[PDB]
Amino acid sequence: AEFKAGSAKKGATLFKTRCLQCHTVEKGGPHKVGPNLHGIFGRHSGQAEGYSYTDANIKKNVLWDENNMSEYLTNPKKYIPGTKMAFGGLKKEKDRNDLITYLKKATE
Ligand code: HEC
Repeated sequence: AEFKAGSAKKGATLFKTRCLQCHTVEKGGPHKVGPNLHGIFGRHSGQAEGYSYTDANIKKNVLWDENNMSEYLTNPKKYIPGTKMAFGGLKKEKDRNDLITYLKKATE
């Protein structure tokens, strides 16, 4: 809900242990069960090239920023009802700040 820059070093560890199973960050990177996240910030939802999203993620049409990403990551299924995933969220605010600090840089 209210992003504050944290530790990108801790964020990189959080990405490996909590996201990397389903996502990649690199430009041209592959889709896993979830879409490749290159260019995610400043783009509307459902637009990773070559990835087929649910109607819910497409219809949400959220312009990803650091704040709505933090709210989304707390509980994705609450933010986008209908989204399909075996992911429940990053409940700790410090974790979300660190993760997003790293992600903003890694997906640029
Ligand atoms: C697999 C069990 C997943 C984990 C762990 C995480 N995510 Fe995920 N994510 C997954 C799926 C299947 C999808 C698409 C869902 C759909 O409704 O089609 C997503 C989507 C995202 C998005 C939105 C992408 C977009 O709108 O273009 C983001 C921003 C995202 N996921 C980020 C993310 C992060 C940072 C994670 C670790 C905290 C993470 N997800 C976990 C599957 C899975």
